[PDB]
Amino acid sequence: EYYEVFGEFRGVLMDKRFTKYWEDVEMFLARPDDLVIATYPKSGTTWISEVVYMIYKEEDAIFNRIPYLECRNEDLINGIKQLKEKESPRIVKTHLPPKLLPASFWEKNCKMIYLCRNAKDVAVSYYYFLLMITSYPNPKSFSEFVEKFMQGQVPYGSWYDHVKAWWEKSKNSRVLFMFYEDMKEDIRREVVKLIEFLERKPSAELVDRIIQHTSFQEMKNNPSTNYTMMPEEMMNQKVSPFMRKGIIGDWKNHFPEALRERFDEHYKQQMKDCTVKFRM
Amino acid sequence: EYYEVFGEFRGVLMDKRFTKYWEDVEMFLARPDDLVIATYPKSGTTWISEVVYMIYKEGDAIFNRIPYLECRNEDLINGIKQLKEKESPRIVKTHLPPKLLPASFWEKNCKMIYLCRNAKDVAVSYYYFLLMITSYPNPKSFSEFVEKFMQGQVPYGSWYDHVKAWWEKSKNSRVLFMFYEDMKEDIRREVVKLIEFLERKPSAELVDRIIQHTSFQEMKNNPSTNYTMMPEEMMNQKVSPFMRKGIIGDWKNHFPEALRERFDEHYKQQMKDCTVKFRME
Ligand SMILES: Nc1ncnc2c1ncn2[C@@H]1O[C@H](COP(=O)(O)O)[C@@H](OP(=O)(O)O)[C@H]1O
Ligand SMILES: Nc1ncnc2c1ncn2[C@@H]1O[C@H](COP(=O)(O)O)[C@@H](OP(=O)(O)O)[C@H]1O
Ligand SMILES: C[C@]12CC[C@@H]3c4ccc(O)cc4CC[C@H]3[C@@H]1CC[C@@H]2O
Ligand SMILES: C[C@]12CC[C@@H]3c4ccc(O)cc4CC[C@H]3[C@@H]1CC[C@@H]2O
Repeated sequence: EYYEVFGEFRGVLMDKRFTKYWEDVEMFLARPDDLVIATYPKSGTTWISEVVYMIYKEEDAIFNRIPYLECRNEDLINGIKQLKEKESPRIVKTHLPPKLLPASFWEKNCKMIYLCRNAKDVAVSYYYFLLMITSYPNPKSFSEFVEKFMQGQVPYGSWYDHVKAWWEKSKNSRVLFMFYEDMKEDIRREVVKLIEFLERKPSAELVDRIIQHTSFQEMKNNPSTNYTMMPEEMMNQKVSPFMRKGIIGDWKNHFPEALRERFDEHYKQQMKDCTVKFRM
Repeated sequence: EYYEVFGEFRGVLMDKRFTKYWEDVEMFLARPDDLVIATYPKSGTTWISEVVYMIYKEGDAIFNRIPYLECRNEDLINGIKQLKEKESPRIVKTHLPPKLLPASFWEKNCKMIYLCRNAKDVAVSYYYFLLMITSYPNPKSFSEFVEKFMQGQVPYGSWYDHVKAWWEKSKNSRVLFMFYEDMKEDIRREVVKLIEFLERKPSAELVDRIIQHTSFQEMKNNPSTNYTMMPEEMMNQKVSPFMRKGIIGDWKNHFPEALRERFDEHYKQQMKDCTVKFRME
């Protein structure tokens, strides 16, 4: 059952396998040069993760090169253990809201990159992800999933609270805030911005290489990034592939008119006092 | 389909996920002090693995403490990688027949322990294991599974060829040959023998600690050894538990009379000239 798999932890709905040993995450020891990549699920984490890795490097699965902090499935999968054995400088992936991130990261003043995507398109991507994950109950319908999304009753909680809290943290010059739609409409600009934030020289050669290797077509056929290195028993891509469409606007093919009006109205009430600038 | 999952490799039927990157196994680098624990599937590997580990520690999931050499599932599970990162002295688990084991192990003259169990009881245990593994097609019936077993058309091939080849290897004083039924009927004797082979003192305190910790009842309740640390999506124990019965003679509850006669007759022709001494039961 849905609520046998997921349960509220400190006001955030979470996969119980990731909170059973919460102590390991809360007491995590950060290093001054650690870099944190944070996102709400299905906002382009894999895309920006590969861009940053390439920058660091001017085959092994991406989930091995950049460990997923809080991911845990008893003794078979353990992100914390992977990080303890990782040589510096480490790149750390996470989907946690600011109130749940290990305090050591703030204490040590580590650099961080937060990426977001428009809410309607995130909901479409998340719906298919639940179908893909074998141990996650399939929603009875897209609409039923959207009602849960609006209530923040999906893994990692409310998208609204997630974006608002990370936007506030981005007041800090060491926390970079970025958008999926900006990477889609002006990739060269976003890559140069990332190279500069990480204190490196943006050369035409480096910038072109990254733009070339990180296209959706490129990443969909790279076994290291398309998640085919992860067993079908856990993630069945026969049901739905990880690199699905990679576009802006798929909400137009899933949201009936009545539902869209209610969602957009709800969005307004939620994001009233937030200054974040999403692309038109 | 059965043969979409399994394929013959150098005359041995194998899970294709374990042979896709065979080069990683063939070129494996052994160390002089490595210890190899080899068995045909479902013969008591987990039981003897825990006994040996306890000996090393003189009184974390078992698949992490003692890596399964050839086990591989793309980038999620990789026994070779685990071993490269393991501090010595390493304990290595494997289900491979002698002709498929990495040659480096023979070149370095490493010590090894081989364990076997009577064929009829192994077939019963193996049948339930296929039901347990989610990605393995469930046999249509026990009899159909037995026909495949007699033909060597099950993962890791012919049980007959496996036992005969390892028995020949045991001529070497550094390769110990043992039986599941001997551990069941005379555990203290078998434990003292293992402590001595690994060059340690079989004190009364030590022997007694091992015997109590490795009973079927204890291990069935120990999350480290009962394979509950492995996701149900891969191994569903709701279908059949890993620590199933742990007895001698369950074949009597599965083999119809007609089938048993044919199996035993076939066994005779396969093992006619083998001097191996199985226990009377
Ligand atoms: N190089 C790339 N360019 C564009 N979209 C990409 C991409 N790599 C991944 N994506 C998209 O990012 C989403 C997955 O996000 P995450 O990595 O956070 O889980 C998917 O969205 P869609 O389901 O809409 O296709 C996927 O197709
Ligand atoms: N401490 C113990 N004592 C007796 N049998 C044990 C045991 N631990 C495991 N077993 C048995 O060993 C078999 C599993 O073997 P392996 O470890 O090689 O996969 C199972 O046989 P059954 O299915 O007949 O019960 C299991 O119950
Ligand atoms: C860890 C699992 C595989 C990886 C899955 C994943 C992988 C990547 C990601 O960004 C989010 C998630 C959420 C659910 C995870 C799954 C829960 C059960 C499964 O074993
Ligand atoms: C590696 C798997 C889990 C562990 C299983 C195992 C575990 C222990 C063992 O002695 C043999 C086997 C054979 C099949 C394996 C399975 C094949 C698919 C699954 O992911």
